[PDB]
Parts: sequence; C-alpha cells; structure tokens
Amino acid sequence: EEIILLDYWASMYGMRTRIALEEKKVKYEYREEDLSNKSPLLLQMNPIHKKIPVLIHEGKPICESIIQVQYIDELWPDTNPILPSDPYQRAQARFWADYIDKKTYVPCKALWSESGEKQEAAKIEFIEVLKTLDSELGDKYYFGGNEFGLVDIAFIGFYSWFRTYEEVANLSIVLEFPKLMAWAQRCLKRESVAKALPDSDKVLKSVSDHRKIILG
Amino acid sequence: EEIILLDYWASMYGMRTRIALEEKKVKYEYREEDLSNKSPLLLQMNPIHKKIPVLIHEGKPICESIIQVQYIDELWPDTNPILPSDPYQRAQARFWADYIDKKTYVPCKALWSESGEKQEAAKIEFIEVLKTLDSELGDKYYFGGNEFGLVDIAFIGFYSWFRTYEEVANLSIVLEFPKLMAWAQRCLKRESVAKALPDSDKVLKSVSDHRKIILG
Ligand SMILES: [Mg+2]
Ligand SMILES: [Mg+2]
Repeated sequence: EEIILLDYWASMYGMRTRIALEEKKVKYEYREEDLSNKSPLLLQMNPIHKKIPVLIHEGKPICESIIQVQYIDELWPDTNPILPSDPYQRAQARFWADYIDKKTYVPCKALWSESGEKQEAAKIEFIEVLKTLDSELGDKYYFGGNEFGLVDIAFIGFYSWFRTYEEVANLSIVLEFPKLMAWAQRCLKRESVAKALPDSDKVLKSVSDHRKIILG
Repeated sequence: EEIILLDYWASMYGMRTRIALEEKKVKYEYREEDLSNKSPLLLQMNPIHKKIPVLIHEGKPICESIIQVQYIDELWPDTNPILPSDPYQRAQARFWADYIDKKTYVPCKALWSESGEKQEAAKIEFIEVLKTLDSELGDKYYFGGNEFGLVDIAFIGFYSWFRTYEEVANLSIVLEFPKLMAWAQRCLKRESVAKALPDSDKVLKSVSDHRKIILG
C-alpha cells in the first residue's frame, strides 16, 4: 500500500495508472505536479524523462504509464486482471497500447498547443488513430474483447479530451465515431474509470484558457 | 515450431527477435525482406506499420521487436528466461528497452542516411544514449545484472553498427566506451548473439555503398 503517484490531473497517460490502481483496490497517495514547476521528487525519481506520471512504490520509481499498468497488474494479478492470460493476446494488447503511444506522442500536445499547419498535421494523425482504433474495436464490447483490458485503459483517458479536440481543433469525433462513444460509455460504468477521468468541460476550460493566453 | 521471421539482415531490431528465438532453441524459417520491395506477406501481416521484423507464428503476426521478444519468452519461459521474475526488475528492463527504442528511432536512420545538421543532431542523440546506457550498466556484467537479459538483447544488435557509426558519422565509440565494448564481447560469447549479429565490416560496406550512391 506504500504508493505515491506523481501526476497531472488532465494527463490521459496518468489516468491509465490511476485506473490500474483503482482496479486493484489499492489505496495510494496522489500528488499533483505543476508542469511548469516540477517537484524535486519528480526530477529525482524520473531523471531520464522528467515527466509524469511517476509511480513510486516503497520509494522506488516506475516510469512510463503502460509499464506502470503492467507492473501493477503483475503485483496483483488476481484482482481484476488487466492483461490477457494468453501470450498471443497479450502481445496484441501490448501492440495496440504501443500504437496509441507512438501515434499520440505529438498530437497529445499539438492538437491544443498549435495552430496552422502543425495543428492540421496533428489533426490528420489523430483522426487516423481514431479510425484505426475504431476498426480494431469492431463490434466488440471492449478492445479487450468481452472484458475491459489493457488497451481500454490505454485509450479511455482520451475520452475526457474529445470535447476539447472538437472545440480547439475543429474535429468531429462524437458524431463520426459512435462505436467509440458507446465504448467510452461502457468503460465509464467502472468506478476506476469514473474516478480517474476529469470532467471534460473542466479539461476544455483549462485548455482553452491556456490556448487563448499563449496564442490570442 | 511453426515460425516465420520476416526480417532484414542488418536490422538491429530484427536481431533481437533472432536472438530470442535462438535463446529458446527454436527452429524457425528466416525470410529476408527487400526494404525497397516489401513482400505481399509483409504488407498483409504488418498492415499498420509495414515494417520488419514481423514474427509469424501459426500464421498469426506479432509486431514490434520488443513485443516479439516478450512473446517468445512467455511462450517458452523456462528455457533461458529473458525477463526477470521480479515485477519491479521487469518494469525496469521494459523501461530501458523502451528508452532505447524511443531514442534510436530517428538516429537508426539519420546516422548513416543524412549529413550536415540532421546527422549532427542524430550524433548528439546517439552519444547521449551511449552515455546513459553506459551509466546504467555501471560495473555489472550485463544490463540484466549477473545474467544476459531483455535490455542486453535490446541493445546488442547495435554493436554490429558501431564500426559504421564511427566511420560514416565520425563518432568515437570503441575508445570512448570500453565498458560497453567489454559488455558486447561478453554477449558475443552466446551462440544466439554470435549467430544473430552480422559481420560489422559487411554492415559498413553495405551502408557506405548505399550512402556513397545516395549522396556522393
Ligand atoms: Mg482480460
Ligand atoms: Mg534474467
């Protein structure tokens, strides 16, 4: 139970680790990091990347959200198992989490922080992700099949940003991807997800205010 | 034993999967892909990224080299185990493999394919990787500690390119990082590594000829 999570409230990546901890019914200390004034603990525990989320367990750091989720799953594998038991299914889940990380590394920032050609580039990339994930989900209840799993955790945090993407990047998500909206609604019925995701209007307000200040 | 590996002889990433298969004493079919004329099988099995290496097991694809290595380890966990048994050690091994992938994604190409400012940028990034990995290795025999492990597999393929990096990018590796040279020599004593890594002079000749043709 000796766990600290250094995180940023609106981080879709940190939300993954918040969800995994709640899935295991783990009590932990959440600490909010100021992204423009990172704590001494954060820089000490994540000297390589200096980024949130940072999971600290018995004073030892675990970095990278998908690696944190797997560490939590391996620590408590019998309570709400996150990864599949089958090796091949496991590899597919890791592949799609990796896909999300690779393809959202830039858009996660440029979608709200840029304009013009750099924001258009990010819009194109993110729409491609939504289409690809929508096709991979198909007609299943979850990316994990019949049960909520690793890939669901890997993407559900982005739902809290859909409203922001539609408004600051002139994207159409809710009306174009009803299967993803329905999937998000299924996931939100889990207490872990409901606790982890911030209000989407709060996200938008925060991002708009920041946007409007840094670029007019 | 029903395994096909679609790979490129000089791919340091594909070398990881070659090593993992040999570590498990698995007989498999290796197929060489022409990177400028990718096979129909490759595009079929890896439609998302269209890149090697692609591992095909009972006709099902597994993409991304570090994910392939873990899949092979989980299929045959008792023969030459690659990942640690301890969850925390496991997370650290995954973190350093992820670090290597993230920081070499661009240099793996720009170091030999570019010149001027883009090659200098890649040189700076790769030197930072070598320094960081050298510090993480410390005085241990392997990145995995007392035994060859995931991070060793994740980086040992780059040794076959050290000569190329020194010659085409005017880097100094062998004389600046004796601990990494000694580590590489330890790893090369394993049959899996000796079989997987191509001759470093053959790599250089191939890369120089390609370089000299595409840019004078
Ligand atoms: Mg499951
Ligand atoms: Mg080991």
